[PDB]
Amino acid sequence: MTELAQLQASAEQAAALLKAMSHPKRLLILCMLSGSPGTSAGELTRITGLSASATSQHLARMRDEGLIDSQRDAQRILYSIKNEAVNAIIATLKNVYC
Amino acid sequence: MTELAQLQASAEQAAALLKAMSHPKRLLILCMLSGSPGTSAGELTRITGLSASATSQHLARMRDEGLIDSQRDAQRILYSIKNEAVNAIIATLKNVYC
Repeated sequence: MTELAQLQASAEQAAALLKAMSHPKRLLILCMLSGSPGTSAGELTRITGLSASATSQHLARMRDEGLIDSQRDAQRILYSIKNEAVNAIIATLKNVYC
Repeated sequence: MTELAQLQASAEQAAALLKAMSHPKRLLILCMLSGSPGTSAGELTRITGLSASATSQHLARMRDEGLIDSQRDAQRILYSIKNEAVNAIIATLKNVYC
């Protein structure tokens, strides 16, 4: 009950975060962005081994869900982690799987 | 890149774990179960606000996904957290949202 009392008001938000992270290729992308100032789509396509279009869909959806944001200039678009909760969950997963 | 290198071989299992936890009522269940092994379906039903049947389906699925285990006798089935990664994620969600 203490634990439940702690977290229940935030349960739909937490579950939503976990759901948006619950795809292995989104984890790879979130891992590469974590701690990075701005990574391009082309770089993320290489690390995930997805098509460019799949990479771009993952990115467009992740931004709309509030996980990541993007910085644009005349030449390109770069992505970064927006939601610090993502970085917290990535560090835990590290501590679990290593 | 380091995060990517540590976790990438685990990303499919990591995603699966997050996906199994990515329901608000499943989070309340896992919170209630923290520290409190051997909890019955009827108590969990009462705290999720779900039907008895819906609770038991969530429980069966989380057991199948390795998150919880169960103990059964002639009278009742009781549930407890099995995967300590659950406790890790719960504790991070607490730090993030509380």
